[PDB]
Amino acid sequence: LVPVYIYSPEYVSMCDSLAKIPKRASMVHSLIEAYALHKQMRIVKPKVASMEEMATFHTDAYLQHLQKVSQEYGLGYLCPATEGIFDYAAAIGGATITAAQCLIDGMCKVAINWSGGWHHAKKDEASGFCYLNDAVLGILRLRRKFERILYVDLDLHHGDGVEDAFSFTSKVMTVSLHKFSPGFFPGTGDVSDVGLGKGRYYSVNVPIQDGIQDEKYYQICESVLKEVYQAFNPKAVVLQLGADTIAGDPMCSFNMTPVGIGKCLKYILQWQLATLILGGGGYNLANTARCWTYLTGVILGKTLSSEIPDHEFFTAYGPDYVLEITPSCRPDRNEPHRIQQILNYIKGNLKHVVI
Ligand SMILES: CN(C)c1ccc(C(=O)NCCCCCCC(=O)NO)cc1
Ligand SMILES: [K+]
Ligand SMILES: [K+]
Ligand SMILES: [Mn+2]
Repeated sequence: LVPVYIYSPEYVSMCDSLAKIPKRASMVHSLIEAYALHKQMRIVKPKVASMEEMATFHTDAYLQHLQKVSQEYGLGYLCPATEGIFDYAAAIGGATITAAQCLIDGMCKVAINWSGGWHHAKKDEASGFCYLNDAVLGILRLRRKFERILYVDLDLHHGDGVEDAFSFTSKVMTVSLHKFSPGFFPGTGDVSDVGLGKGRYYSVNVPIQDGIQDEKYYQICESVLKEVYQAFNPKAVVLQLGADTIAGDPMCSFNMTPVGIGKCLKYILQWQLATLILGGGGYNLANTARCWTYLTGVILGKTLSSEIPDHEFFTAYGPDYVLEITPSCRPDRNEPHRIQQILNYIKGNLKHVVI
């Protein structure tokens, strides 16, 4: 059946308020609409997460504080307590939950929430602009139906909050590809990070250096997810597709285009598992929309016109007004020997995973 697209006017207005990515949610949706892709999906209005829904992961003390400061726990430079942040958080939490529920009822095989992917938040602390971990909330919901969940995080940053939540269990494997460099947030996720306790070997991390491009990135991601699929035999997938890897992002780290990320998405989609799709970082707002629109076409098996259609944010796509993103000339700092070393470490780790 058709992919579920989580959307409502009210939800977009709320997400548009997020101080770090103002109007991004509108840019993404309206570009998707301009390409007419919403006509090929099923539109589902997200529900707002309740206190008890949020507490399936977050502590009651954290949530009540979140609510309080919202009225007027890690809430500093990166997570300042501004007005209404509790409600924005509940909205995005509720949207990802709703996408998880759609997948449970076999309503669809793919459900999309581009405004989710808040991977840094911990049970009792905001972190890295994330005030609530919607991905954790969605994974926990999927656990009602699906015995083993694979979480793949292709954001520029290590998916630490989701990894930490599931660090001690073998029911959820987390796989993050990310920049790993001294001084680079959040600082965790070296290849030696494999989880803890009964969850040992059920976290995978691929530390990557600046300048990686589509070919090498896909080679890495394919080699890893092939071994992971073979060992772990997931029954459902949650996929975080933060677009702060894309050439032209203020993070100025990776040198990806949406085509490379699309090949990673295609590879996952061929498994034909229930797959919950999330956004994440993405700070060149027009490139982020270009990326997730392209990825939405990949999901629908549609090839999109190169020319950006006229729509509300048309002027954001000047001077060239095309959907494709050109790589920068920044050096690729990934030595082939080091990448091979990393992949061999992971190959080894995954031999312990036996279902
Ligand atoms: C000089 N100075 C005072 C500072 C230096 C570095 C940071 C920083 O990197 N902070 C981390 C920003 C959060 C990054 C995570 C966002 C994301 O895209 N996650 O996926 C801040 C201030
Ligand atoms: K990541
Ligand atoms: K785990
Ligand atoms: Mn990021």
